[PDB]
Amino acid sequence: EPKIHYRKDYKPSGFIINNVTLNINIHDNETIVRSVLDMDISKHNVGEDLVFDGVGLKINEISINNKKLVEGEEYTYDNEFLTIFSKFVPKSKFAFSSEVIIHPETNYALTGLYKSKNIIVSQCEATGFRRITFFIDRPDMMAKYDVTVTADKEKYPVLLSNGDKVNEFEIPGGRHGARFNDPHLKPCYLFAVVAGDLKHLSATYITKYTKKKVELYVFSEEKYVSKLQWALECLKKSMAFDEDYFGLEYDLSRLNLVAVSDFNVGAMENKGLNIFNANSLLASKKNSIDFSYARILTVVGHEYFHNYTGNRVTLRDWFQLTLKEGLTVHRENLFSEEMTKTVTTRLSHVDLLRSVQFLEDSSPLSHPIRPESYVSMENFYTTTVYDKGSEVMRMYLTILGEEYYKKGFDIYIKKNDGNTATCEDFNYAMEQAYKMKKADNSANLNQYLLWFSQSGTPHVSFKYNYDAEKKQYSIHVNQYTKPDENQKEKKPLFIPISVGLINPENGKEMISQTTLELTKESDTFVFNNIAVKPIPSLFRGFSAPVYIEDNLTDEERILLLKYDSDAFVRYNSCTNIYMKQILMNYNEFLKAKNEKLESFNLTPVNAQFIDAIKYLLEDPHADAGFKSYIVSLPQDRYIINFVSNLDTDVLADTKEYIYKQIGDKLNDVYYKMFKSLEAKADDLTYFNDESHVDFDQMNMRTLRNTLLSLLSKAQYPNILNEIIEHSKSPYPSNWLTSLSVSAYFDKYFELYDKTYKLSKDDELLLQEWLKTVSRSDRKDIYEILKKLENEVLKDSKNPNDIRAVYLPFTNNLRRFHDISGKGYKLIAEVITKTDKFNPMVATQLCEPFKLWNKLDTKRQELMLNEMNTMLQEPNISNNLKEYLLRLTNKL
Ligand SMILES: [NH3+][C@H]1CCc2cccc(-c3ccccc3)c2CC1(O)O
Ligand code: NA
Ligand code: NA
Ligand SMILES: [Zn+2]
Repeated sequence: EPKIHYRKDYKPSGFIINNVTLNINIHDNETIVRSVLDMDISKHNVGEDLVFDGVGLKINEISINNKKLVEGEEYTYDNEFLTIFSKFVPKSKFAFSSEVIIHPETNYALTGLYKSKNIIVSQCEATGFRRITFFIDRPDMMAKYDVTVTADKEKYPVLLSNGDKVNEFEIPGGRHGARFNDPHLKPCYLFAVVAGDLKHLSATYITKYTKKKVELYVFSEEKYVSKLQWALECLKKSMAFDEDYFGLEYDLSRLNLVAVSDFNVGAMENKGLNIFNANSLLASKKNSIDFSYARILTVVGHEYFHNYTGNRVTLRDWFQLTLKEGLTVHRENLFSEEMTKTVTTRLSHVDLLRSVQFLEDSSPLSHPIRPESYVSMENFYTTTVYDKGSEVMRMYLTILGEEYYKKGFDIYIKKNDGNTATCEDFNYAMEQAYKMKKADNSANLNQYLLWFSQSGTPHVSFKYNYDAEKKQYSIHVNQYTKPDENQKEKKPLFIPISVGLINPENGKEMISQTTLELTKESDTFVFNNIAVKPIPSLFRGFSAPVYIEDNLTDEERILLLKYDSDAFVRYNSCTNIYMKQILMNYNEFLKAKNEKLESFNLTPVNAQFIDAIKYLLEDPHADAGFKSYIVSLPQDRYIINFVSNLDTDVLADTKEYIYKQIGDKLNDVYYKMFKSLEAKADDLTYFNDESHVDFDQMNMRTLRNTLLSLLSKAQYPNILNEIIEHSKSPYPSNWLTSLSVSAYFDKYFELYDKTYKLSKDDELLLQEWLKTVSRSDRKDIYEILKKLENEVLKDSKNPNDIRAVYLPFTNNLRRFHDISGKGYKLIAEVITKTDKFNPMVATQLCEPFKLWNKLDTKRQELMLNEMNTMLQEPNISNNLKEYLLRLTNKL
């Protein structure tokens, strides 16, 4: 083979597009798109043919400077590229015009212009604008847009495109139109249009410094207008945060957010017209689970922060994607951490990175955050680009500190405003701030660029020495990145290591927290006036995206878990104790399986560790959010990073043993806490207020729901009574948990029907119910999936429905990885079926295959057979074919 684009090959276009004037005329069975491109010849032109991207368009006519061009003689069109022969391309400013027909009403791939229920909506990132009209569809082609939309007024009373609405007009035959002018130069991936019978809430915002009045609108279909308020509040918070932290003010008189039901991704930052998966915009406390609130906060914030990091400064080319995505995720993380004031925001992000992203980075799909090549750029909207990218963007803040970070960021945003940029431009701006901080104009960040170009997760390991006579402590540090298919030689990175030192006798800090800068393969950091042997607190806040090998004893880790100040180090110390136990018991079960032993031993869980868990849980003044992290074992996708040829049944046995060891000691504690937390966790303050969320209270419910799961799996005496009462709670997080945990009881199908009836009248709540069933720990899960298919999912093409039914189930370690391969077969069937109408979502459904080469060799073969069968399917999409060829080491 397919067509591969390479980062090194970037060259500017020989053409310029200065203005785009669109007329989009929507009818029931066709949409007519007329477009005039005011174009010119660039200084790079060498007399080449004029080639436009245009995919699946039906040409009515195309013209240059008022004369229609003729197919064969002056142009060719192959359904992908329109080529105008150079002998017919003007040598100076010219107008290119075209009229094409498209069909949003049958566009089930949700790229370009499409119909979502009764809403017409676009999605153009990355390369979708070419599915609407002809363009040089790449992000360095920046232009100004004048867009007119017309439609039946009864069906489509609300018409939106980017920018100021400059005219509204009636049209004979029951139609109407609206015209928009977007004064900000933009690439075409930021174009959007919406038409629908939309309802809204609105507010007026006044910017902090320029005192500009901004009208804020949030839109949904009529049925769900009551679910729009939290999004509007989140938008106001986002605007204030960008003003307060970054000095950045919104730059149009109006900002619209729109929820649609059918959306391939979370949302999209189209200028002045952000469009969202409804599941990331709409919520209400009676019809959404708790996690919806942080999700909406994240996604609204993310899309708002793109207004500068992506829109006002955009991308030279798609290889720079992390420049807007890593940076915008980092901005949203700062925002969400400040808004929630919990440990959950940061720890949740780290947990996702160290599971999903670390898995990706050790898989055949491993790439640097700035990739070197692609076929379908939609396959590179990855956790690597977004989440490792965000950690790389966060490390600049750790290295520079807040003052100089803000200085460097403002250099970047000012210098590149209204223009494209590259990752090097960001590093240059940060380097200017670095020279200031170090008071050294010879200092540079050249080594830092390796975070953009080098793939793989570094491993950072430690050795310690304490001289009690000298009161001198040394931390010897080593870094190593495993060679991979991107680099045979790996180089040392600039790794910032935020550290403290804890006195094990009293739990107190012994030094001012300090950031060590490891730039060599190894280094020794010495500390004087250390009065007693400390326990080091390493990588506070998770200060670099690495595998941490602390070389601490479990006794030392327990002391950090109890007494350290840093939430991440406490949680990581607990994680490391669990991992040591998991690897040991896994090996014991594995040997017993392989050697067909009739009897054998298992290493018990450390009793002092269990005591420490009890100590933390029983502390009435300790944080409920943190507590939920310590009672759960690490995620399977984290564990797999530390085991080769992983047998998933052996791992399931391992985790069950460990959980039962701890529960045998702590179940009475868990039950007492589950009961004692009820009053505050389930208090109804703010239940009618969609402008305020108590994130601490939410973490109390999370803790209760985590404990209830543990007690239910343990068959704690009479816990079904608590489950049934829990099913009567007003909070969906609780009553959906009651379904999950009832899987271990004969009441499961009673609660299945009860909660279905509570969910079925709200589209998003029903999707949450589907996820709850899909992830239920049921021995009959395969028959339950068939029931969902036949009774609820049916023929839906809504990505939220399909993903809800199948993805949670793929994380069922015992069932999805059944040694028959039946789970691999089931999901591959869904992938192949979905690829015939939505290649992006089909490729998303491939997620469970990413770890194929980490499993035992029998499961490797079963997964490879299904992947190779998918690759043989006629008319497989480029998206899915690229993904599977790369994943199977063919590309
Ligand atoms: N520019 C777009 C591209 C699409 C895309 C793809 C994958 C993930 C995400 C996303 C990340 C965090 C929160 C919400 C959505 C997005 C949204 C986006 O805005 O980055
Ligand atoms: Na439907
Ligand atoms: Na639907
Ligand atoms: Zn983004």
